[PDB]
Amino acid sequence: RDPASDQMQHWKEQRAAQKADVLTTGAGNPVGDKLNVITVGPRGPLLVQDVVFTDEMAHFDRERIPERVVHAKGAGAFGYFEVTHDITKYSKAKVFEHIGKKTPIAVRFSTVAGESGSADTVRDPRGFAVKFYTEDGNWDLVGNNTPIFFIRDPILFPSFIHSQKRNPQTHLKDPDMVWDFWSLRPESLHQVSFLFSDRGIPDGHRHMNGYGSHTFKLVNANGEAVYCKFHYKTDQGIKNLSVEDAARLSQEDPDYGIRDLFNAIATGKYPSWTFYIQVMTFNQAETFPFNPFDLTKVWPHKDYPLIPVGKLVLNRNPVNYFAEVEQIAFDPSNMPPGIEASPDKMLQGRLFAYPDTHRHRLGPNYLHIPVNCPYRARVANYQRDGPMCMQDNQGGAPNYYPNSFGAPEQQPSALEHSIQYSGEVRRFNTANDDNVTQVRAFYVNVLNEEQRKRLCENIAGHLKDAQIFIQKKAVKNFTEVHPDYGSHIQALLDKYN
Amino acid sequence: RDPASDQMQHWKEQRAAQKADVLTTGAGNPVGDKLNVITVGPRGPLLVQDVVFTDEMAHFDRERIPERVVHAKGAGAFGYFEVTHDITKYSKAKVFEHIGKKTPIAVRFSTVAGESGSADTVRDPRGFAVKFYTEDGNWDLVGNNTPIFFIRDPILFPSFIHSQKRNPQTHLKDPDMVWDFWSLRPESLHQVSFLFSDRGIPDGHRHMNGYGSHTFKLVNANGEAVYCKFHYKTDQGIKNLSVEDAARLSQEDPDYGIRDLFNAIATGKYPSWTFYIQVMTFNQAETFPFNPFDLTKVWPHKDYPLIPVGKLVLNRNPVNYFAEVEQIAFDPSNMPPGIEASPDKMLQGRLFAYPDTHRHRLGPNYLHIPVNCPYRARVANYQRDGPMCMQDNQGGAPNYYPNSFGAPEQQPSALEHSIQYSGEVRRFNTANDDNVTQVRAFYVNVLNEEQRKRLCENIAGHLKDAQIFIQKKAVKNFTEVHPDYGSHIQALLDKYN
Amino acid sequence: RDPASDQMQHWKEQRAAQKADVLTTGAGNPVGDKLNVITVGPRGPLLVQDVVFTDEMAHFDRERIPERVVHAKGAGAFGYFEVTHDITKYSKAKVFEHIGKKTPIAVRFSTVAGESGSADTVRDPRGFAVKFYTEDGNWDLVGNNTPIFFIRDPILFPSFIHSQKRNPQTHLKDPDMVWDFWSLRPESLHQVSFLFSDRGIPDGHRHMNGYGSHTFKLVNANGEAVYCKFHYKTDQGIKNLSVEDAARLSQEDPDYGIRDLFNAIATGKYPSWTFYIQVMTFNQAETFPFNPFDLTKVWPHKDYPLIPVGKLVLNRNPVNYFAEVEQIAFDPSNMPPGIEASPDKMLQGRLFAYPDTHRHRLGPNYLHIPVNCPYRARVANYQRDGPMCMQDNQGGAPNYYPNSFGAPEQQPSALEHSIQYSGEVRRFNTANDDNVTQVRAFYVNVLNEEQRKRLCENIAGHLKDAQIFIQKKAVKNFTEVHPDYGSHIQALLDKYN
Amino acid sequence: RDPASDQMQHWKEQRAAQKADVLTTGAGNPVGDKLNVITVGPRGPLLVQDVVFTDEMAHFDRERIPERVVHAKGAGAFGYFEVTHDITKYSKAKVFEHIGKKTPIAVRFSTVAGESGSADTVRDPRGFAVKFYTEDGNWDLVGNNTPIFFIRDPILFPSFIHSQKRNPQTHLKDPDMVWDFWSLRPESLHQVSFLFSDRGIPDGHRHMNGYGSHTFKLVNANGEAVYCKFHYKTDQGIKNLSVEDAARLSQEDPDYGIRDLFNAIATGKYPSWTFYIQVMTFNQAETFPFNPFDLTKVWPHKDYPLIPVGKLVLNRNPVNYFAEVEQIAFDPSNMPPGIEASPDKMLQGRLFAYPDTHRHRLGPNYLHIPVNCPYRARVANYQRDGPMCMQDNQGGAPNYYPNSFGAPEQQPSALEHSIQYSGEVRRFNTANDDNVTQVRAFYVNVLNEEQRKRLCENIAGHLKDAQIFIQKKAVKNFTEVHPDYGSHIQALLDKYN
Ligand SMILES: NC(=O)C1=CN([C@@H]2O[C@H](COP(=O)(O)OP(=O)(O)OC[C@H]3O[C@@H](n4cnc5c(N)ncnc54)[C@H](OP(=O)(O)O)[C@@H]3O)[C@@H](O)[C@H]2O)C=CC1
Repeated sequence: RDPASDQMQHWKEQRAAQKADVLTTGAGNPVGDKLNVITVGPRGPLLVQDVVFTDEMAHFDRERIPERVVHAKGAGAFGYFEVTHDITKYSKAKVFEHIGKKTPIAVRFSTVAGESGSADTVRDPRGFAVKFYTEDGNWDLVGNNTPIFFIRDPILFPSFIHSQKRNPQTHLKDPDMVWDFWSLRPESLHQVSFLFSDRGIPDGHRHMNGYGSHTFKLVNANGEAVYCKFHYKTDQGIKNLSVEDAARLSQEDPDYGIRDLFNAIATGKYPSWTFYIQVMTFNQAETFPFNPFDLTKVWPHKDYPLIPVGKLVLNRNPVNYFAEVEQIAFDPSNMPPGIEASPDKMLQGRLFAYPDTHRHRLGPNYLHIPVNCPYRARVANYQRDGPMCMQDNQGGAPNYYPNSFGAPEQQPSALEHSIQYSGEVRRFNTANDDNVTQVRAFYVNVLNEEQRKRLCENIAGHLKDAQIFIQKKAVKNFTEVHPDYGSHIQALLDKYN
Repeated sequence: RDPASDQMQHWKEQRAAQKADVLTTGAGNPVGDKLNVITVGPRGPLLVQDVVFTDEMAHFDRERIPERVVHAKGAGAFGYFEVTHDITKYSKAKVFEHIGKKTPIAVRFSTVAGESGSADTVRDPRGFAVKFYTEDGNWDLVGNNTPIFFIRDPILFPSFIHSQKRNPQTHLKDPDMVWDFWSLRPESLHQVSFLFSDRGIPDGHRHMNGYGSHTFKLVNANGEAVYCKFHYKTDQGIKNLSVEDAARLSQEDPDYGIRDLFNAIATGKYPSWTFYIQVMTFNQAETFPFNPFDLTKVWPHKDYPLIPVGKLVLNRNPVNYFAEVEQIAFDPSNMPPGIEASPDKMLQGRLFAYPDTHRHRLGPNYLHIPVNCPYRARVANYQRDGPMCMQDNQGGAPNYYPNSFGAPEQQPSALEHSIQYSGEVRRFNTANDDNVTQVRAFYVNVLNEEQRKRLCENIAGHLKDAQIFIQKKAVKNFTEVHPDYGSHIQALLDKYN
Repeated sequence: RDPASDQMQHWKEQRAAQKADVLTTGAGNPVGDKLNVITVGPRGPLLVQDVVFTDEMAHFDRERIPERVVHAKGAGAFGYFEVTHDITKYSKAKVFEHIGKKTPIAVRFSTVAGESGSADTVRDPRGFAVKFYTEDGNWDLVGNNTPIFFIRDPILFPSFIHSQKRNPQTHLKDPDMVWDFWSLRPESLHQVSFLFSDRGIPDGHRHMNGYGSHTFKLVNANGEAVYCKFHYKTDQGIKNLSVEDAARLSQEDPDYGIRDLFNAIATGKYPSWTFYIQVMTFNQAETFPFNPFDLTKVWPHKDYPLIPVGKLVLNRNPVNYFAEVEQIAFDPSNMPPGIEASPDKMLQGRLFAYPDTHRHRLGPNYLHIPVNCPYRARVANYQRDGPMCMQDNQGGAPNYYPNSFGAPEQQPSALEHSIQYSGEVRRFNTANDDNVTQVRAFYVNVLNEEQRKRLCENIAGHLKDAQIFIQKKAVKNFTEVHPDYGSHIQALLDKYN
Repeated sequence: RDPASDQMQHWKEQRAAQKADVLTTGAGNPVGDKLNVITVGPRGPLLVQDVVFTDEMAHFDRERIPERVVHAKGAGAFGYFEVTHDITKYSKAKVFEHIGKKTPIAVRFSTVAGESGSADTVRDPRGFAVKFYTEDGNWDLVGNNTPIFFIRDPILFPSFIHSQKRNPQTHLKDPDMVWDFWSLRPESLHQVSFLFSDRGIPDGHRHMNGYGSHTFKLVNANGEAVYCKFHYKTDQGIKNLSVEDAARLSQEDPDYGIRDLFNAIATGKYPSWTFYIQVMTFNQAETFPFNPFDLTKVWPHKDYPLIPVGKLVLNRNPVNYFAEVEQIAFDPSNMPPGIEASPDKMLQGRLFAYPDTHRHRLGPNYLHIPVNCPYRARVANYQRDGPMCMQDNQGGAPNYYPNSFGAPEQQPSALEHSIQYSGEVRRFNTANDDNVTQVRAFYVNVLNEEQRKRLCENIAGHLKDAQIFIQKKAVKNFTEVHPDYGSHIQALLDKYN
């Protein structure tokens, strides 16, 4: 049988020739029995003085923690990232120090929509989270499997998710809400084209690219800075499932992703991604036609060639799923000195948003869990006593700054980068930004005829459930994209209507 | 379209001719805009003084609460229970006071295994929770769709669930663990026969019976007591899905149950259950062949006729799903004066187990949520300040008992019932109890030939994934049940092997 | 006896001629007894089936919620705020709409240092929190009893509190940490003069002024804006305790504040504060000598006359202490359209800081507690399901924005005010700002000789416990203030040394 | 200066000749500065992209955990317990295995009434918690400084505490509630005599005895059992403060206990307690005049001589207060094989009560904190994933019992002890038990005349604040004790009245 099917047997194979341990309570008390409760005779009530039953049950009651607000489903792995090119001219970060550096990494694949226990094979953006344990602490690159996103305003992310998830009264999936929100916000027409294309349903998790999709800013040792995007493309080649094959797999194995990834890791065919960077200088950022920090826009390849940096390989399965996938925390705020944030609105939103949900779900001291703890660095600061602190709490060191008792002092070299902006502070409306150029280029340059047919078929198949006027608004936006696009969509609609 | 598909439209239909309200923050502050964040110019970073974005995001982060440890999936409804017979000779409870009493009820259907978001149509015991708002507070009847259960010892319930759920390392469903636990505990051979029979997959939720399955004890006004079981059978007739139809529906609509129940409630075809009681006197309990409080045994119909009491009808959908299904709490401990607990070990376990998980998941003051609050009675006790108390905290009344300031005093009439037991207090082993008689009667009396064929087919189809020696132990237990049973199972096994 | 001593008797006096209620469980089940547990005979163990004991104990275990990080001790009251002057030329807020408006208010007095249960009469800044239930939601004015504060940088507030509180290893109060932090940050020399003056220990809570101390910004109906400060001064006259009287009261009645305030409210002598505003125009803000938004600076009275607005009166005691003082939440972010935040760094910090601790301590839905709920307005937004939501969750309304189902839409009139700033975005150092002018004016103009003697005595009495070199640095800062000041401090020091 | 005054200096003395560390964020990111926030120019608002401020503030907000429901104030120490006599004839426990065994121990002193931050020197029972890290897991002996307690029924403990704590409406201490509850429950007259005697206020914490006060049961290797009580008496001699000295110290140093204990531990005068056992055989338990398991009764010394076992010495201060005193959990349920619970009602209540509050306050996985973790044993069981699990979660081992993959199996030798009880299961009333004999013996045998005078003075001084009829009921109970007692109390009363 497959490794995922012969897991516990392998455990018995590894733990041969050693005697089985003694079943004890949480507090090391060895127990008499765990196959019967204390009673008053054979047909009598229970006694409170049966402590083992009470302890076991009271710990069993609290086995669940709040699922993530988004990307609930998940499959994780561990590996090491390796450098192959010099980019020290761009960054000071110890992750790009020299050639031949092994940095431990954790990775997690997720589905933005599906809750804990849904069928994985569904038309939804896949999430690709990477965490590097750099010598200067952690770095979290939280990417999507698409180079863009539905919206460009952070204040709309809650509503968006509310539309993508179940109904408030019926508690069902409703295409009505999804298509209403999509038609009202035209800035999404691009991402929709990506979502309903052939690359919408990837082959498990080893056959899909991953994109940073955020305009980061690198600073060199000299203090100069350039804007950049991170990419990483698969070495196993892009592979995607037909709608019928995904439909069959959603019934056969609802968790095909986790099974495939685990079988591949236990088999020895180590999956690998190649790491690329797009670089842009400040003058180019000033002379770019669109807004160079808009999340819905991409950078054309011709004007911005890719630059190889390194590769990712995953060579370890999680010893336990819960402690290494359910309890892992990715903060886009964890950026080492050498990688800064930009004026990109969505990145600014995420910097504040992520740690709050991490404190709610895991616990106020989530940074002390061994999967999150930065063991390749040293933690020393003026954070103190919180709920469930598993460390020594840094002993009796002074806990106020500044002081005069030789306490930890700031590093003057890790200062941030400064750049001047001009204009009033107010609310700017961005609903008037371009939405039709890049999607048109994607339509008439990237796709062939058969893939256009499949795309229109998928969109019509998912859109046939909406109301009449939402359908009219959607097809109006699509004919705004291109006449052929809208005409095909509308034709298949009246075929379904 | 169907009501579940035309929900929000109906809302717009109900709220016609009234102007749309003003979008405000949590604290009633009317907002300027919710379509853009404060920036420093058009391409500048965000400001902290954008309070609305911070508030919205920080509330969006905490939208998830820990899912139930079991029975995560759910569909709820509201109705009223109505009496049609006099059982005042048996109970003092105000729910059975007289003929013509309308008691408000909440009901919830669930699946013991499937987490939040799985396909509903699966071979697993369905849970049937009812809550009566009796004039003397709440009463929670937490039943199964089968008259029995897998085990008879409460200390084994955690392990059982751990076997029924995902693997700890691979995080997949493993038939290995399930069948190992089932073969090691022969007391389950009965329930398995129920689970893998034709009634294992019911038709939505309106086509399945519900059973209390616990030996309760009723006490009259005179103080005399009799043991009893509660039943309630559907008026729409038993209906079940073929394995192929359930397989297709698990892909088409993963939430067929909620959809069907909601469409039926909104259509007007009010589903109804008939309420029956089995009664037994103390002498009968002393002269019963098996243990009359064993959870794996049933009471033969001939010796114990059914007694009609009333009917349940569901005539209201939840106004909001989360506040009326996600936040409802059923405690088998909430039993009004007139319905007592018995020496049944599993009922004793549940009495302590349920409130603990309810305090963990919802909150220490979960009894103040309008869906749980006993509005048909008066709450007055010496419970005080806790986290998030939404009530007046009963004002400045004395908070200690006893006192001399005319505070709430105990009701001397609601005393419990007392009965003497003989024998030492110790651990009794119950693994030597009968496991083969009732299952044999179920096999050779209840079933026809075709249903036997289907049962053996289903068991073999689910068991073909286990190891060799677990298969040998399972077929050994089955041949212990009956030779034909085991022979058919083994034949289909070597066909699959 | 005094009302605070004859509280519960009065309850018995109010509830005369009505029969005592029935003691019930949380779920309305009337109980048999609450003076003995179920046992197996007279000298036997307990039974689990004693549900009432389990429920009572399990609710008693969770009676504590995390105390506030600061201002733990507290005494609260309720009243109404009344207007007496027209300031509509300055603000649009419905709280200053016209003359003769009654706005319900809640107020709370606290001590920044002392934990829950310490002696109130101590040398520490007193906190004065007011909450108006304006027709456009809540407004929280969270003031101090001094017009200034120790620091001017928000990032230093944690360290500051850590110094003011107990030692990490010994868990005692240490003057060493306090005086080290004070000497290292000279910007505090002003507030210290206020803290160790005669007005440091007020007479209970009805004999102290209260100051907004934050530079707010008002906007009129025309859209023009002016900077302002809020003041409110007592009508009972400033009264302060001698160090010996406060020392005696700290032993006699550790809670003198709560007792005095409650006795005064129950006696009928309704305490009252007069509400004043300081106003400044943008040109004045540009031509001000110091930084007009510095928290350590005041505005000289001569150049900025006070403007009366209204008065506060407290005419109601809390019906229950816990539900009306322990569970009240003041957010400086709750500012109605008409009162904006300024570039004041500390106000910006507080806007983000307060709601986070409020979500941690109370609960994610703390805005649903009747003491915090804005009942004088209407809540309608796209916030949804959270832990322990006591409301109807706004029923089955659409939960995404924008939509096309006549949902709540933004109010275009409540837009914020915009003003341009020039200069790079970076870290500015403020440790070089003036610290000696206003403190010198306070010393040689405000105080007489005897009060100077008392101030120097108090500072020396509290400073005699520090190390030698911390003493040298403190007296160096004081001689930087003025030679006589430092010389007196040093003289009394060598007297104590 | 004293060690408690020269703590942090000593740290600087220990960390001489090493360079100060680098101040980093929780996630190892070294920081630029912590003395100023990011602004838009010198007088501009803050930016969200200042991550360090957000992280620091959000962690500072959650620095508080719910204080214990009782015994909030505390002072802790660490040491080792050493055996000096053979009691293997009585117990099998590895703590009493042989002579010369060093078992690590943690100890904590507390005050049952005073909240976190009150003056320690007050008339209230002191709590003495000891935790042994035995080779077979932890053992928690949670004793009082008196051999008795106020009540004998667990269901009354909440009400009792509610009376001892602050008023619900006024939030003050009220002698009315305390004396009403004491007069209504005469079973307390004994403990009151102990509480208001000279030994009510001990000299710090090194000058008071400690008593198990619970009737435990020991079982030998042979399986025979005997009832027992644990005692431990100080080697520094009983020392107590006069009411005037305690009054002065409550103003001078509110935390005299922690200061004294820490100074003594850092000075080298290692405090020591001598460990004694009272033993009783089953026949003696059957022929005892009173109820031998009543919490309000003691065992006369003459009939039951003390048996020395070992001594406790404290030779280590807590490295950090919070992680070693605020986060320590004592469960009277943690009893190694060899020390059992008895039919004592209060011990049965505590066995269930303690772990629930421990799960609420600390966290569902509180047994993983290094101060609570049983490092002298091995934990291996079927408890799994919970909130904030800091361990490896025992890797991919099977998580269900029983199984067939060589998993941890129960220890058949650690079985519990069984004994038969006779009589019905019901509610027995114990308010008719003797309350006057032992208190009379304590009065006329243990005390001299001067101590009687002091006792009556203290009781009158605390009782002068109650109502008239509560005073009459109290003096009636006291004259029930003895005529002279009541007459003295009443005389001093009319002197105060
Ligand atoms: N309360 C009880 O005692 C129950 C007993 N049984 C079975 O009846 C056996 C003999 O007791 P007896 O008094 O003769 O019961 P009866 O034969 O008198 O009554 C038959 C019962 O079996 C139910 N039943 C029939 N087919 C199925 C099925 N495929 N899945 C689930 N339930 C089914 C019937 O439901 P329906 O009412 O729709 O006919 C009915 O309740 C027992 O061994 C037990 O297995 C089953 C359920 C309840």
